[PDB]
This record gives sequence, C-alpha cells and structure tokens, in this order.
Amino acid sequence: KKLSDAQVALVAAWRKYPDLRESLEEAASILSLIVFQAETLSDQANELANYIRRQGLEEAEGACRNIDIMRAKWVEVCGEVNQHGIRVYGDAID
Amino acid sequence: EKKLSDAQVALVAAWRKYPDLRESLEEAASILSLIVFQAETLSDQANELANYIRRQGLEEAEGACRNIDIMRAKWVEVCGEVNQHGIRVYGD
Repeated sequence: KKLSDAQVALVAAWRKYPDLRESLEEAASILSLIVFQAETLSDQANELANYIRRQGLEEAEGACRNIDIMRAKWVEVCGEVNQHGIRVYGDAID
Repeated sequence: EKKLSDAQVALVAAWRKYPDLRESLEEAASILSLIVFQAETLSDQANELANYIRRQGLEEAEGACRNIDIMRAKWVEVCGEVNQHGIRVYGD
C-alpha cells in the first residue's frame, strides 16, 4: 500500500528475470514521472489554498480543507521528499 | 511517448510471461492505479479552486491558475483522460 512497495516489486522482477529489465525500468520511469507531476501540481494547489486563506476568502475554505486532506492521504501512500532529496515516510518525515 | 498505459501493460506482460510474479506486480499495478486516482482527485479539486478564483475575477492568483491548467494538460499527455463512458483515452 506504499509507493515504495511498488518500486521494490519492479526491481525484484528484473533481478529475478533480467529479460524484464528494459521494459520494467521503463515502467518505473513512468511511475516516477507520474509521482513527480502529481507532487508538482499538489504543491501548486497548496500554494493556491494558502493564498485563499491569507486573503480571508472563507467561501473557499471547504475546498482548502479538502486539499489538506488529499495531501495528507498522498503522503501516507507516497511519503515526502526531505531537504536532502530523499523520499521518507511516517515519523521519518517530522 | 511516455504513457501510463505503457507502464500498465509492462506489468501485465511480466506476470503473463512469469506467473510467479503476478502477486507482487499486480499489487504494484494496484498502487500505480491508486496513485493516479488520488492525483486526479486532487487535480480536479485544484481545478475547481481555480474556477472559483476566476469567477471572482481575482487577478492576484491568475498566474497560479494558469500553472494549474499547464500541469493538468501535461498530466493528460502522460496519463490520458477518462471519457464519459469510463474509458481512459490518450490524445490523438
């Protein structure tokens, strides 16, 4: 149920069967790209929600709470990249 | 060129060819699916927030809104778009 489980399964695959490497490293590359684009948009959405709240635009606060909730759910599945460029999960996040 | 559907069938072809892989790689496929769905849920929410901003005519955040549009369009290049009949379809 974590992004890391998926990463490890791909690698385990072409470790065990090397003929799958080119293909599965391709799949890993796409999963990596998808996670990156998602986190890019999520950060932008978070910045938009900060704008809303800082401006006192309470009419949109529900959608902002939704965004908060969606980000927290995402981090559970995918963790968070720390200051050193390392993706970490749970209490390792702080 | 880099497409979600490409990733998804790479997994299926793998366990097709080596059934001992099905448990782990189908789990992997399920996680990739869940990631796409969660991202698309947030994206749609972000879109409606930009929609609200633009209906208020708030120019201060128009830049962020146009960034959202740019990101949603790049996403559809990779992951396609679900049409009204539930079929994920990729730009032609």
